[PDB]
Amino acid sequence: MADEKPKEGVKTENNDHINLKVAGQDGSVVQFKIKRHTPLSKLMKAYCERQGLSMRQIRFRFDGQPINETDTPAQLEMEDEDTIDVFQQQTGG
Repeated sequence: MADEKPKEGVKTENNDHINLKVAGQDGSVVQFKIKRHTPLSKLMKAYCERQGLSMRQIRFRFDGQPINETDTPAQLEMEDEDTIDVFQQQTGG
């Protein structure tokens, strides 16, 4: 899936995508890489696949505020190698 290959002349700031982490309520954390313009949809699924749980049964919050899969890591301008808190709330079902 590393089919991203620009013939650009990047010299000063060689950056593209950043690393993120998701801490689960179980005390485990996953380390992954996501692009700035890449939707959290893949993020939520990535962690879900790793931990072996349902994304519909969990929630993601960052910096005190909640984030939906429809948001991007650039939308709130998070830092590289930052972490997101995950909690699994079964309420009413």
